Amino acid sequence: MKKYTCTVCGYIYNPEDGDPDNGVNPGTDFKDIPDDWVCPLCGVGKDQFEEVE
Amino acid sequence: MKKYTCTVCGYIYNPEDGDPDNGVNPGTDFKDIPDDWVCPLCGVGKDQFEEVE
Amino acid sequence: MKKYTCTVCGYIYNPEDGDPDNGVNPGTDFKDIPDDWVCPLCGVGKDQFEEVE
Ligand SMILES: [Fe+3]
Ligand SMILES: [Fe+3]
Ligand SMILES: [Fe+3]
Repeated sequence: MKKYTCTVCGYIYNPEDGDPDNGVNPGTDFKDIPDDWVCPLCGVGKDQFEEVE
Repeated sequence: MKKYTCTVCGYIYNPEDGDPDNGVNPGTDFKDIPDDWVCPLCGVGKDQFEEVE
Repeated sequence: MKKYTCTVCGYIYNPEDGDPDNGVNPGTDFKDIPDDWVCPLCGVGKDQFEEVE
């Protein structure tokens, strides 16, 4: 599964790690993250993220 | 996947659209919506919804 | 699917029942519960739960 980066602040979503404190378990692909989740560091939505190719 | 209607207000849950602002992604069948979700328009629970046949 | 017990208070998570009022639908295995869920009775996190063998 691919990493995604927050293009506003640089946070990297790593699917192996998830974002458990916000209910995103390890192993969650970015597309499957609920669409109301926000960047943990900066608070922006998923639409400011981009895949890391 | 089937549409569901809120029998209190008439809102239609369309699985192709989801309810992303409340964390329900496009492609979520109604049964899989977390059971604490409420109608976005009127605030009632899932138990007031019915399948659109 | 296995039951899990809250080792702090004794609450039993039964996957057939879920915890619907907190968005955990019936049929959710414990591992798949979002990692920010807490014991409904006592408020502690998943890390204080143990499988019932
Ligand atoms: Fe960010
Ligand atoms: Fe409604
Ligand atoms: Fe407990």
